[PDB]
Amino acid sequence: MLKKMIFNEKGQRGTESMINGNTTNLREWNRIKYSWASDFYRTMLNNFWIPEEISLNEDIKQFPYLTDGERNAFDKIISFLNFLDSVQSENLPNISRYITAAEVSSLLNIQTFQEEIHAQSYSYILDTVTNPITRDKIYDQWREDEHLLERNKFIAGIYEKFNKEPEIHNFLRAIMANYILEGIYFYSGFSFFYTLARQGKMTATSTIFKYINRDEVTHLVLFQNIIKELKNENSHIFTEELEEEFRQMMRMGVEHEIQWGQYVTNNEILGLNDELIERYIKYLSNLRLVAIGLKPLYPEINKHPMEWIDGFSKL
Amino acid sequence: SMLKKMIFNEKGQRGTESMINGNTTNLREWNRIKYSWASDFYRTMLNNFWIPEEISLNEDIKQFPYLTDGERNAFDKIISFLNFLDSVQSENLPNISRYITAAEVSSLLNIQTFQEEIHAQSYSYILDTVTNPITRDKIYDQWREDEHLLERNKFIAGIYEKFNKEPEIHNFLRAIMANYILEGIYFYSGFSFFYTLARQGKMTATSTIFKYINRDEVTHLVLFQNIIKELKNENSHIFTEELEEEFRQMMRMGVEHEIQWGQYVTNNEILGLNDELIERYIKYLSNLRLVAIGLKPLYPEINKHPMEWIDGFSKL
Ligand SMILES: [Fe+3]
Ligand SMILES: [Fe+3]
Ligand SMILES: [Fe+3]
Ligand SMILES: [Fe+3]
Repeated sequence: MLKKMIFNEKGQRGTESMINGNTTNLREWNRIKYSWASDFYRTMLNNFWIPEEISLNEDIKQFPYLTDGERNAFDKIISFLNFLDSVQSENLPNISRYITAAEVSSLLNIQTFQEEIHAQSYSYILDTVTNPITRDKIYDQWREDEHLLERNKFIAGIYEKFNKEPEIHNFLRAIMANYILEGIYFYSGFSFFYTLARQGKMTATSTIFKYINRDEVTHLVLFQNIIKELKNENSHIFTEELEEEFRQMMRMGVEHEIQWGQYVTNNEILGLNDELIERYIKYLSNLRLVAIGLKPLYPEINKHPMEWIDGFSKL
Repeated sequence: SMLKKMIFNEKGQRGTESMINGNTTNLREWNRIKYSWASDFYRTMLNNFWIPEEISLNEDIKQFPYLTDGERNAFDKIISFLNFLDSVQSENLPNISRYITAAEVSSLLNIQTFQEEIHAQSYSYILDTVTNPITRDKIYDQWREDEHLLERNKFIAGIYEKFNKEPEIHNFLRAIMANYILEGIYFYSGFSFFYTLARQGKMTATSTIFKYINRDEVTHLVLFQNIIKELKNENSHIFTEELEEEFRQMMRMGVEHEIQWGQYVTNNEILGLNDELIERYIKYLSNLRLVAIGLKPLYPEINKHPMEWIDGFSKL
């Protein structure tokens, strides 16, 4: 696979295909192929927010009173989410460079900016509610927790395979990895912060995560639609065995997130337990797979186990 | 012979070591940064956020059909050129950014890239609102019709593409200087056209959009000024006497190109602009730009601002 030119004077007008298309790379929003890119552009700019405009005065008073189990989950989760948002910052540009639909490149560039904002919001949280030494030991949790380090190497390793060897399948699994990250790893993290805010603790950082959650919904639909155009335009490489690979990347990611959520809560967070964490992640994976036309892994789990989250998460 | 950074580098150190070639993890940790000026730039950039479609063009819709042939000739060529500029900025910035080893600087370049996408869209919004689809597409395609416009485009894209395909440190620095020129010279020339129209009462809301773009451009300028200053300090063996002179010459040719383009599209038919005033304005700007990165001016004999009214006019 080779990367685009900066400007291709031999390109044709408009957008021809998602990948491998003969494009100029010019931004011409009234000459686009995918209808849907126009309404995502609009929705994404209207969702703009600045983390520092959200006051944390009451969370400053509550942070010293979290139990040691609640602090244990907070530190390891917020450090992991900061890792996710930073590898997205670095890899999204990587993916956009082979995408030949300028209107899609534009949306990934908006997405990249939004990730930077997310990562910054964690710096704002940690620097405001605690002192510098505690802030730095939360940032460095991966240096002292063997389990967290190996999640980082695993997730970064999929993206890194395409960074060093740009082949179609590698690109293709890289796209799926993004999707899994967006729709599974982050939604687990959100439910922790909503469950503490539901009990009255750290209310304001939970507000910040509802803004992050709102952006994440657009990131999910962006990749959902990216996968389906790619299948529509390359149906010979979307074989029965390639689609099974995606299902299995997803199973493997489910398992990791479940094992991870149980490890940092350690039956010391009131309102979550190991069984509820298991059925929530599996249920979410059923929704994510059908949205891209794949059969669910857990056909027996059809009811939402934590229905209160969807009303709570909205602004 | 530069080398691309990893997605995540487990063996990196905490904080930022250098601009390029540093042992970084790529993690975003805003309270552990080396370039303290990065913080304020983040803040400023975010507070400058705007949405092009929120500015009404209702007055420009009625005025567009009564522009002179000479005004339309200039309007069509300039806005198609500026759309090319922002488009290549949107494509090239991430290529530069991926070699930068200071995460706090990479954050800023990503914000820049996002702002460039908004700029390019602004242009779609103007053209789709003030005229009909067939005229709109003709303005988009003006580079397919006008050989001068095409060669300019190839020239500008070629500097970036020589790094894109050959990642070496000299190609990298020449590309950085190219960016600086693009933003501090080519764009400033385009702005003076739309302000000159609006000063006469024509296309006033189009000019309001360009003030927002101008505002963002100032921040992009200062960003590149600081990136260059730090690269000089940390790579002094590469920044020879001779390479600084090659930067001065890059600016010379950019100045020459922009004057001849400004003169070509206006053709002495835009009231309030003339060939000598365009000459003097571009040269005056290059003196400021070169000074700002510690280099001697090319045109020291042009010391007073030849179009002073622009500074107050461009403000919001
Ligand atoms: Fe995010
Ligand atoms: Fe995201
Ligand atoms: Fe711009
Ligand atoms: Fe710019």
